[PDB]
Parts: sequence; C-alpha cells; structure tokens
Amino acid sequence: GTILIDLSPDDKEFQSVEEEMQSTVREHRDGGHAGGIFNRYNILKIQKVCNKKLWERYTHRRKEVSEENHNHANERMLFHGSPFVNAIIHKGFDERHAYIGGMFGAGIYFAENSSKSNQYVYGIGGGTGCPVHKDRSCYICHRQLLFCRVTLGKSFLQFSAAHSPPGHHSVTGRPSVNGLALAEYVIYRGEQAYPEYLITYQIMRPE
Ligand SMILES: O=C(Nc1cccc2cccnc12)c1ccc(N2C(=O)[C@@H]3[C@H](C2=O)[C@@H]2C=C[C@H]3C2)cc1
Ligand SMILES: [Zn+2]
Repeated sequence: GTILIDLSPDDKEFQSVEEEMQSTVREHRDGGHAGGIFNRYNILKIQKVCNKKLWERYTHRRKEVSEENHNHANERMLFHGSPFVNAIIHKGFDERHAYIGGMFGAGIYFAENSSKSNQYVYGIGGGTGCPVHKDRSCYICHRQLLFCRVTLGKSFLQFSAAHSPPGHHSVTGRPSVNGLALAEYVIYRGEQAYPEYLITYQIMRPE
C-alpha cells in the first residue's frame, strides 16, 4: 500500500523538514562513537510516505487518545532512527518488534534531536556501523531517518540521566543532566505514530 512521493528541494515542505533535521543536531556525550562526528548533514532526498491504511489506523487511535485527554492528542513531529525503517514505511510501526532493554524498556523511541535518532540507524550504540565500511562515522554511505507524526496524549514524565504507565499514553524522557539535550519519547503502541517523511542523508565531516 505504500507510495513514496519525492519532494523537490524548492518545495516549502522539503525546506521545513530539512531545517528541522539540521537545526536539531547536537554534540553527544560519546564524542561521536555511536553516530559519527558531525555538525550538519548532506540531505539527499526527502520523500513523503503515503499509505491509506496506516494513516487511517493512526487517526483512529489519535481520536481515541484525544477523547481520553480533554480533546488533546498532544501530537508532535519527531525523528525515529532504527535499522528497520524500510519495514516500517510499508507495514507501520510495531511494538511487537520492540527491543527489550534501553532507557525506557521495550518501546518505540522517538527523539527531538535528529542527531540522537542518528545514533540508532545501524542499531543500538551504532551497531557495527555502515554495512559497507563498518564505520559508525562513515561519511560516504547513505543513511535514512523518519520524521514522524506521533500522538503522545497524557505523557508520563521521566527525569532522566511493555505498556505506558497506567493512565498515560506515552513516556517523555526528560534530560536532567545534559543542558543541551532535548527530550526523547516512547510509545508502546505502533498505531500512535505515522512515519510521514523518509529522509535520506549523509553526515558531513567537519572542516
Ligand atoms: O516498529 C519497529 N519495527 C518494525 C515494524 C514493522 C515491521 C518490522 C519488521 C521487522 C523488524 N522491525 C519491524 C520498531 C520498533 C522499535 C524499535 N526500536 C526503538 O525505537 C528503540 C529500540 C528499537 O528496537 C532500539 C533501536 C532503536 C531504539 C533503540 C525499532 C523498530
Ligand atoms: Zn560506509
């Protein structure tokens, strides 16, 4: 059911999406170990993901959440990185494929910092890096992230160094030590996120 619509670099949508990618890069405490050393990306392609069934299941869940939260879905646009992006855009997010550990357990993770989601493209801690060079800082190989519409509803606040807690619809991971880090978010039900944009990019070696 999925079609991918290529956006042109002068489309206003391409530009606002690229600006959110670029402007949310930060430095990471691993000094670039997991995601590579970079201050900006080379954006190669932004595609709009169109799937009617996945959209209808997103908006249906969104209305349920909203009606339980004084008419407030608390919808955000957030990045998601994982090795399974190409499965996700065809079949939707699935909590059954969620990995057992991590800071917030077996959920589907999103991030406000595109650089945080970039650390997961090749797996946890960056896995072995790119398939071709095994370089977690590869400046050559094309990477992909999703920029996703996510329904958070009443989110449980976790001050920070499976299912949502009872009475909540997601978890907000709130950075409590690092001054520059933005929030991460976790949902436990695949239907509460729609992957709107597939972004293809390279990290760039700083001059
Ligand atoms: O929906 C996901 N994957 C998939 C959806 C639909 C079909 C799939 C088929 C095969 C594999 N994954 C699929 C998915 C769920 C959770 C994660 N996920 C996270 O969000 C966190 C963890 C994870 O597995 C660790 C990797 C990224 C962070 C850290 C990744 C992908
Ligand atoms: Zn490579």
